[PDB]
Amino acid sequence: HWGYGKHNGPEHWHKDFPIAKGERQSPVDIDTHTAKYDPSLKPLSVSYDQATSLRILNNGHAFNVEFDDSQDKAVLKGGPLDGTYRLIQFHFHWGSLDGQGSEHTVDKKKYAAELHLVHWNTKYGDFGKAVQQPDGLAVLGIFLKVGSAKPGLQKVVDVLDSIKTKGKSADFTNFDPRGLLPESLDYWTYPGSLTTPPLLECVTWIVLKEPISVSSEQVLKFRKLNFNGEGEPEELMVDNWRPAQPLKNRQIKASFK
Ligand SMILES: Cc1cccc([N+](=O)[O-])c1
Ligand SMILES: [Zn+2]
Repeated sequence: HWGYGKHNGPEHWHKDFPIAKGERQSPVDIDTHTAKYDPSLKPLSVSYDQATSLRILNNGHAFNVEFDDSQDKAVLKGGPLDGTYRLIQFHFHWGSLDGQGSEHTVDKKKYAAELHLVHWNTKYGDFGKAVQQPDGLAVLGIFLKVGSAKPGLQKVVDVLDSIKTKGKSADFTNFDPRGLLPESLDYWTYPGSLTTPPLLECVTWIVLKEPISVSSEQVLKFRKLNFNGEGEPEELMVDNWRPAQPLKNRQIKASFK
């Protein structure tokens, strides 16, 4: 099945998921010179004070930190969005080296990693229904650069030993995702897709301009994870990013001057 090897990586996904060659695929390169400032965009409203993290899972593709999405406890609103979007999970994509790992790029620059906070539109009732709608999801994307440690990331890093292989989970309560945000909420936005199969074209992307800094040590621990299951040949979970896709007939809008 699909993955990030030579034989099963991004360049193969279209055979099982033909929407991979669609009109609104993600990620994309953000050309900062052609993204136009849209004064009609609102500030983003990130309301995570009541967020309830539950569990962390190695799904064989990344690790997901999962939230209780049975009520409006951690929600994204404003920005480009109409209505209310509930946080369901976050996860990262990262590289084998610090010079690649992000999905989105900025003027062709690749960051060491990218965080995706996934939210679904409450008007559709559940996640599964939301992903069938063009405005079903809002994903907040945050770039990671290697420098100073991110204190708020360390709780995630330190549990990764317990979910080394595919299918492992661990309790992961009381984690505050506010500690993963940069100072500024300036953003770019465009319509796109999930970046993993099934690649559904259901996402309003909100990509923050300001990266967070993580330490080398932190990212090294991501790279100790495994794609494989327990007692299978070890294959390090690295380079779990889809490259930039054609922009096609889209515009990327900037919230800032
Ligand atoms: C399959 C799946 C589920 C949730 C989120 C994404 N995504 O952001 O690409 C993909
Ligand atoms: Zn992602």
